[PDB]
Amino acid sequence: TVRMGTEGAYPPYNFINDAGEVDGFERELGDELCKRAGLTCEWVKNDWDSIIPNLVSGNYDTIIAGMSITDERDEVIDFTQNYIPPTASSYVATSDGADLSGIVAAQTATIQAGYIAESGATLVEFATPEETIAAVRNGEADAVFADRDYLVPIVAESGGELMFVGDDVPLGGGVGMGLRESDGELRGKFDAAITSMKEDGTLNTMIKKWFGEDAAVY
Ligand SMILES: N[C@@H](CCCC[NH3+])C(=O)O
Ligand code: NA
Repeated sequence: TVRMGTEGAYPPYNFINDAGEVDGFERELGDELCKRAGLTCEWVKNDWDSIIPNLVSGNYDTIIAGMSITDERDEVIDFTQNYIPPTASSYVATSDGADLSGIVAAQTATIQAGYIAESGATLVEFATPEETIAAVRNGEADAVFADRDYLVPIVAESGGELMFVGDDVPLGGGVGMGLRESDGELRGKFDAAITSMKEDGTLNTMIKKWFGEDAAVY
């Protein structure tokens, strides 16, 4: 049994539905990958801040949680190939003239937080994605910098209270599954399953289903 670790707070990638079950793109993907690898799985929810150390300590066996493949994270864990192509990061604000060099909210331990910390903007970090949106809505922050695919439905749901500002920024290597560095054989099973979904078009279909007809595909 493979314990699949996810954040459960990052729609539409992953979330806990009203039944208390893991749901989202990654629920469907993860289940189909395990089916194709011949593995049975069990889903484990873990907060983003500790999702890497808790994989390393053996609380679960994979991270499938919208995590970009990066060299920095490759220092402690190993990634499969990407299962979504690299997509942009974007700024979101309550007005068009928001000061993007002011206070910018980003989720802790993300490439977006890293980009803002290196920038001239003042970074404020929040534990969860929803807290970054709340910080903008309530005026504690000038804007939020986050994954564009996370922000698109949020902007559409806002009834005009939230909007994209500035330009998109490409960050990170595409989303991939994380595993312990001593787990090469399991990682290889997942890699072989991902490749099979790329080859037969089922991954592209899953991506468009969850991210829209215009989503980047393979
Ligand atoms: N893909 C970005 C954002 C992840 C956001 C998780 N709620 C990263 O890996 O840092
Ligand atoms: Na590594």
